[PDB]
Amino acid sequence: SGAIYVGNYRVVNRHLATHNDWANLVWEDSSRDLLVSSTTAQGCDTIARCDCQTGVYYCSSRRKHYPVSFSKPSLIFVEASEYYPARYQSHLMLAVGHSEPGDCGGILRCQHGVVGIVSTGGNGLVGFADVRDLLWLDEE
Ligand SMILES: CC(C)(C)c1ccccc1NC(=O)N1CCC[C@H](C(N)=O)C1
Ligand SMILES: [Zn+2]
Repeated sequence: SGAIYVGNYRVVNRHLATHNDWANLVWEDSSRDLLVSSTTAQGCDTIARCDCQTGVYYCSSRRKHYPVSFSKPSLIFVEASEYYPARYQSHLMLAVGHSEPGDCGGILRCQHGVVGIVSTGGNGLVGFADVRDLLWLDEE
């Protein structure tokens, strides 16, 4: 589990969104595994607006933050799961790192701010849903 809290927005994995998230919906995209809901309190996270391909992510199944090198956002095949049919997931970045299903939502960050959240895993790989192109998260 986990979320990004920027401005009056809460950014979560679409597959882990709550009923309250759906009842306060701002935007959602199944192809990216992202959902954004509105919040009453202002958040403290800032979004990175950069070209970094190195950073640090939080792994809840180890209670540890790991440095990683990750690929640029791309269209990657994600096999059918308990949450989606077999499809291509867009804006996904891959790295070598530990992950388990419950690790989804952990933040990936660089020196500029939050880059994305854990969205896929298994086999010693971890995939992150990029949020750096979502410029509207910085306003309203
Ligand atoms: C062993 C699995 C379950 C693959 C796994 C292991 C470790 C971490 C996560 C996951 N889960 C996963 O990658 N899925 C299921 C949830 C939705 C994901 C998506 N964005 O389409 C794809
Ligand atoms: Zn950066």
